[PDB]
Amino acid sequence: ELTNKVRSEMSEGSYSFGMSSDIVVLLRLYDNLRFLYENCLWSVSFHEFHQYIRNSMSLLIEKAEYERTRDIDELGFSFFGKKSGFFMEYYDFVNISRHFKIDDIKNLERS
Amino acid sequence: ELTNKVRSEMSEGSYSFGMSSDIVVLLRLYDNLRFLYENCLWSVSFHEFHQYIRNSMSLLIEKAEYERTRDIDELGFSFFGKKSGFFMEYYDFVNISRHFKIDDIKNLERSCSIDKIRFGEQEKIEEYLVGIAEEITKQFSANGMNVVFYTQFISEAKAALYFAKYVKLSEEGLGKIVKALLFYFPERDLDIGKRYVWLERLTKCNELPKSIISIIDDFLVLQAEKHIDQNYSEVSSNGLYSRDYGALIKHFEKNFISKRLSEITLCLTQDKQKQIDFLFKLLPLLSTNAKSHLLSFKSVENINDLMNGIRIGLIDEFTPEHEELIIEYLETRKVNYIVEKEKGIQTFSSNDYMSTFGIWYFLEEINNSKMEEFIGMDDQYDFFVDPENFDYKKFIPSWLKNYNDKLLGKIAGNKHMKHHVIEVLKERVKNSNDKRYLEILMNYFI
Amino acid sequence: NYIVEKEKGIQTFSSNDYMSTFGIWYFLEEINNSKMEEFIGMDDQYDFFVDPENFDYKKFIPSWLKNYNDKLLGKIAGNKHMKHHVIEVLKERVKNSNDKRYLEILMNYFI
Repeated sequence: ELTNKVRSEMSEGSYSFGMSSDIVVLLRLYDNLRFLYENCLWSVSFHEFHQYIRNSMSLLIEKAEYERTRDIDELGFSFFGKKSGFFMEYYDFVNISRHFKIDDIKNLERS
Repeated sequence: ELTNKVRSEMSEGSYSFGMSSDIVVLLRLYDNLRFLYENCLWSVSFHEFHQYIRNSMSLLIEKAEYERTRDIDELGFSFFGKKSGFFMEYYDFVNISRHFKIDDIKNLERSCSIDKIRFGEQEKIEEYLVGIAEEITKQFSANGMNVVFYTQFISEAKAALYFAKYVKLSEEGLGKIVKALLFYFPERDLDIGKRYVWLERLTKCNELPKSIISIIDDFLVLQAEKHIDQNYSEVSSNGLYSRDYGALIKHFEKNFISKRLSEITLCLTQDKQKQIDFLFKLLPLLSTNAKSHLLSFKSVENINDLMNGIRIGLIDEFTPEHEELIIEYLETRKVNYIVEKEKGIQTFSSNDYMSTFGIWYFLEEINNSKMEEFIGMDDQYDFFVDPENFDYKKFIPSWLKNYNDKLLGKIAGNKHMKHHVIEVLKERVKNSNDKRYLEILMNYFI
Repeated sequence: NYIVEKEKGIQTFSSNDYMSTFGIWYFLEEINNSKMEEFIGMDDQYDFFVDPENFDYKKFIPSWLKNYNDKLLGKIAGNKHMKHHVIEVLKERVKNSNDKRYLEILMNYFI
């Protein structure tokens, strides 16, 4: 539900405010990872969880790339000046290393 | 499993032997629909089923697009030669029309090019569309509206008529569809501006011979009759107003010459003040003798209002008396400008009529050496009159957003603006994500 | 050998198919023997670099544009035959694909 809208917004130039789509996706993904790893369930090794992590992280990175060169309008500069692209900290790097294959990372470099 | 395992696998490029995942998804969806409808369960009207069908039918088209767009190969020719075009049958069309909102179809059209996939079983699609038109006619021709049915039917009708341009339609069948789209659709759920968008949408792949021309003429006549009142008007959200309708007519024949509208406009006299404005919208029609007789009536001569008359298209030529009046306007502007430069003040007209003069005279609509004498007041004016000595550092790129197609072609045809504007647009593309600038650069300048 | 192979109907895509690289240094005018004209029709790239006048551009695959250097790209843009056709090919691909490389080649050199 959240990717398509965001992608459409990426074409429309419409701005996001408050708890945008990317924040909700990141929070839900971190909640799932922390739950599964803390309670020590082996389902972390299944393939569908890897795919879910892949798609969430790819959507976040694609949003960050658009935020890098988004045209800052008057309202945009007033509210979100001094562009801060999506930081990719320790946990994001660990997730990317764990749940990706080489072709998937190669696609992002193009996209 | 279709988003990386068969989508990133597509970057991987492995060929699935036996049965591929897309066929599994399509056949599972078909089985679910058959079980849910054949056994007559109502759970088919809820939100979850619609969302699932939207996702399942949206991923496949992106799959197909990425396969089309990857590259040239050699291994696939031996196994898959003479590509079996991914055919949307009757059932795919029905599913999309029933379960997709308008914005979802827009999203699909943006992401994956839907115009480059074939459509099969034309006759059944035509029957479905004719049935939808008949049902709309029955619904909105009676005094009793079933609201709970309407809220479910209008989405399907809009989605089908939007998704109707890929399929070739018979002219006799197209007559009913266009009549239902034009006359009986409620104005509440489709404003009069969007109706033109849909009609121009239906006219891309197919043409509309004399019969549909007469249908559009009848609609224009009815709308003209509706404008007798001094309060009834036209409201739109997507810009283009009733004028555009005539445009398509003039795009089709270029010598249409209305008949009923001619008799409607022949008896005008005076004291209308609203209908006359609408009749002057369709100037290039309405028969030569009647054209002269009624356009001679209530003309405009004062230069200040003549400016607003020209900008709306009422006046296009610049007669020697008209040229003298525009020269008077520009000389008053120049006197005020000289006094202002003496004072150091700079005043700009609300409507940039000096810029309008610049554009029209760039199209060579004004002939005078005084225009060369008028060099030095407006940056756009100096840009259009004497680009050879123009200071291109003062140029503002945003002006290019206000230009039209023919003006863009001629501005590309100029011998001076070429390289400087190329450099400016290169900087714009480098430092901005405005897709309009990229489109302008690619279509005309590149 | 290739006269025999076309009779055999075998196209050997050698990893050491330097005959493309012979065409590469010939395109830089490092080879001045006319016998190259006798070897026209053997590989698409060699025909493209040796006799571009009669070469059919429908066989051109855009992926090749990824493997040339700045000197080679500049020289390709230099001659009279290739500019318009390569420009059209780049226009199609930049609209039809998400790769940034084609945009860089189109923007920097051919424009």
